[PDB]
Amino acid sequence: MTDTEVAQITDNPYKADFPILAANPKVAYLDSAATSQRPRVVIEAQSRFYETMNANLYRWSVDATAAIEDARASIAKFIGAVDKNDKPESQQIIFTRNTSEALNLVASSLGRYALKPGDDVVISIMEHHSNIIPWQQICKATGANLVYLRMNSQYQITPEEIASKITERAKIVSVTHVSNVLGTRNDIKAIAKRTHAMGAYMVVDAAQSAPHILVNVHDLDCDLLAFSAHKMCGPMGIGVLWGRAELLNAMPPFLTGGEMIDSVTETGAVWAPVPEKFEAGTQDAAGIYATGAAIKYLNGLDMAKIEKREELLARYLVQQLCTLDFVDIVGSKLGQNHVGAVAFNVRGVHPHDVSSILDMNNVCIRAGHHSAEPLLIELHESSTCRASVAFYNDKHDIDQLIEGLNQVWKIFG
Amino acid sequence: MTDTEVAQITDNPYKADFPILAANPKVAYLDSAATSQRPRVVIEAQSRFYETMNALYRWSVDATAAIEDARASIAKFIGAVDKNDKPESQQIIFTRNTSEALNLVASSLGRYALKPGDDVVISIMEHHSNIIPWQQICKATGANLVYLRMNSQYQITPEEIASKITERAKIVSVTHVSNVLGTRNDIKAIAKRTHAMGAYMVVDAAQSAPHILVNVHDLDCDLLAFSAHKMCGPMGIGVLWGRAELLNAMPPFLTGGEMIDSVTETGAVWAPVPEKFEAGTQDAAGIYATGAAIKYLNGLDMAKIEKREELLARYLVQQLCTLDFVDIVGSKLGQNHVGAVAFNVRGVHPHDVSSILDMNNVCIRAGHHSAEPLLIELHESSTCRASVAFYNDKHDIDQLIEGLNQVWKIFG
Ligand SMILES: *Cc1c(COP(=O)(O)O)cnc(C)c1O
Ligand SMILES: *Cc1c(COP(=O)(O)O)cnc(C)c1O
Repeated sequence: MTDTEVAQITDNPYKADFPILAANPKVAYLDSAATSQRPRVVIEAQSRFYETMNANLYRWSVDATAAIEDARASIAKFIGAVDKNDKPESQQIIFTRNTSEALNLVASSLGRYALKPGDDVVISIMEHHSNIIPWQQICKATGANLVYLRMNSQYQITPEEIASKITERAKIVSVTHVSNVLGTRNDIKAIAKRTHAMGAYMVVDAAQSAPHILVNVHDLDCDLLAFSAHKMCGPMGIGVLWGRAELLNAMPPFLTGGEMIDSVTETGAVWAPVPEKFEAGTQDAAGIYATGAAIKYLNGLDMAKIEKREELLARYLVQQLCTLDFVDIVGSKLGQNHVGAVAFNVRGVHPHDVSSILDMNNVCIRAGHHSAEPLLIELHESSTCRASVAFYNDKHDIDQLIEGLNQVWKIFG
Repeated sequence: MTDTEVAQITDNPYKADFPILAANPKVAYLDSAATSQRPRVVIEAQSRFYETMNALYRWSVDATAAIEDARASIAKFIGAVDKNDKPESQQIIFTRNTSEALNLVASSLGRYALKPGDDVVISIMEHHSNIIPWQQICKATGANLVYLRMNSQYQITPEEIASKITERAKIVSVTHVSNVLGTRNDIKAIAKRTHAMGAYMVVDAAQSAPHILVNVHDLDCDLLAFSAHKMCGPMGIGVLWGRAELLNAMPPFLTGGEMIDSVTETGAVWAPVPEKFEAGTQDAAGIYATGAAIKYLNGLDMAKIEKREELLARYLVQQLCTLDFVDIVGSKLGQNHVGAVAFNVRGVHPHDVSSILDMNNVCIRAGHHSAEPLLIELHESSTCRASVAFYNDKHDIDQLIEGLNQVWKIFG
């Protein structure tokens, strides 16, 4: 890393936007892969909704409706879901609680729609649990087979592995865009091309890519894409599912009840149009509003500027972890091959000990399986530490982790 | 109504706790049956969580402790306490809303208990979220969807209860309070017949939890669901309570992270209840603010809240009855309304009534109120609905009555 690159991450022009970070200047929060800290403008936007337009034809409900629709449009534009006139395709944005529910919705609705016995559902060994178990469940129910894309020695899914596992039997392919443990960026567009050539649907878990890299559903050629707002400076409780307009109309509803209907009788019901077809009951309008505020915040900061800073932070994190001979990185030792997350272990020390000591030094990391236990079994690991970076981190935060790990070794080495 | 009762609802010792009402003194919000307004302390608790403990490090331990305190508060609020009065926090499951909890129950309890030929019994009063999940699970299991009907006084009689809940019944799911009629159903009595038939009792408490005392042990229900946003909590938080043995027997609903104990490539071992039913990152801040709403409601005393809202409902029905051009959809006795009063201005579409009322800063709901099978039973296509909460007052209701006269002047 050059003198200038290190200088760029020594400066921190973003940390002050976050009240919890400004109020706790000694704390080095390196667990953004789990959830983000909240920008002040996102917190006040949620409180502002509840104070000024809280409603579920009167004026408050009309404003709340307009605030929701503007948030759908902002989210659609953020992931490139725009029509030929750049008009955002807001009606292809479906709100959930998190990525987990969106993937449950997809596996249930798309699985019932498309899966026949003998079909193949292809996922990767890097998948988060929420992109595994809904497929275990629906495969057993439809008679379909669950197929796994494996990695090579460099934690990558090769084109040969893509063509070897995605065969004619494939009906659904659901792959994470970025691994929440390895930080590998998977070639989603290339996987989609093979997936479509075999007549299958492409689902993308973008929970770890939406906060860090450019997401464009049209350039990615995916049929469905899901992510969580709380991982990109939005509030908790809001997940997003984008869907190809024709596919969402064919897909059957997931949750049923109020607000997803057009009419109901004692014995049947007629479904509402998309996206209302997939949103049952009272939605979190304030959380949706605050998510739109998060998009406007990220837009104003420039995602290209965010990505550039987060590549440098990731490289500095991997580079500085590599100077500790008692640290084994779980993944690539090349920082540029890490988006966000860097998994590692202090040799012979359980991650629970590493994390407990690091918190005594005001360092927040994640320890355990990281909801990717099949991946860890593949790599012969019971548990790992995981440090993750966001644009509001800086060089000092990483140095504080490195100094904290020397204190871990001094105690457990 | 006595002279003191009118003076009681004339004074309003609560609405100043709600920033949107204090900032808009001219607005008469009578749509609390759709959603509550937020007390200041509930809004600040949500902001406070994100500013102070948003997350084995300190912030995560604090957020874990804050979430568990909220479960305990919610369980004690609905009387879910053990034999030592300790709240049964592990029987509280968080959803987005009542709708998702009812979808969870219908899917998980239906798969666990429904056999072909079994009866699922609901009532004609049900909200759509307590209808369609039963339509769906019945079509899949070969069960029958049976309806408890009303008498001429909008009540479910003991005779109808015994007639419809028969030996073939496996699941009974009835609303505690109608979101259109305001009728309070005898949930304890329905559960008695339900359990004698060897069936499970499910309660939609979305319209009762904010108004009347809910005690899961006195109601004898097996599962109960409600929404926090209808009881001064934030949106996005729903609550499902269940008997501990029943929640263990019930299969998971959503699957994925956080609800497991271990995972392999081909299978998974589930976490214990309630984590078994909570997949992925939960809305910890909304959970925290929901506990703050419980603390706020506890400080006001439900017995005081119910007593005030009973007076407001009586005044609303009494005043609506003074208009010859208003037809109440439901009982004409105000004490038979919990919260909600549905009505129609003769010959005027509810959309017209609501448009004019908004010009007069009156907020009501117009349409089907997500209870279309009920309106079809009552030969209505659409109605207005005004609803009362403790932070309403006599002025709000009078403003509605005056606005209704402006409606008749324009469309009568
Ligand atoms: C509002 C309502 C529901 C649904 O509540 P949501 O929060 O919208 O899911 C269920 N039952 C009754 C009686 C209701 O009034
Ligand atoms: C965090 C994560 C999920 C689950 O996200 P939730 O918001 O907790 O539902 C899914 N996939 C990946 C890659 C993740 O990192």
